Amino acid sequence: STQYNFIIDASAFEKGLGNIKRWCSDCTEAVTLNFYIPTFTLNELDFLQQRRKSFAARESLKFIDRLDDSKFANLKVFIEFPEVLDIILWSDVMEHNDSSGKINIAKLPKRLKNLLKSCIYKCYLEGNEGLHWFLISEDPQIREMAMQCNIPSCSIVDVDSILS
Repeated sequence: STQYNFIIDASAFEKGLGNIKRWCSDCTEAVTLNFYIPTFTLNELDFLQQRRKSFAARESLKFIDRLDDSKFANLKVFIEFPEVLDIILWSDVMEHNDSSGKINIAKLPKRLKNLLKSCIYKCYLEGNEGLHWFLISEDPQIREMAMQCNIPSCSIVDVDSILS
């Protein structure tokens, strides 16, 4: 039996909602899925739905509500408690940052710093639970900052190849 543990960003939902729904309905006793939805994702999908009139972002938020309300077979979903961001230390993110990396992590906008806090919390800190986590994203800036902080990431196509 295997379990995949994913942290899913907003761009993954906006660009790959149809793919994610298929993973959720095709998972079996042999392959179970375990999702963590950070505060970044909820806030960014709300921004996309309101400010960009994104149909896919609006549908993604409704799908996340369905996931959190209903108990799907072989699927676990956890929505981040926003107060966790005030407990996670920025110094714990900096301890995983490659200092030779070209991105100035300390100068990123607050919403991206908090996405990094959520990822580090799962990959390395109290949110780990003895599991191996991957970040799913369709945003190059996010994948590049995640790689500099040793957070493994995958595109929608990467996951589709691992699950097929």
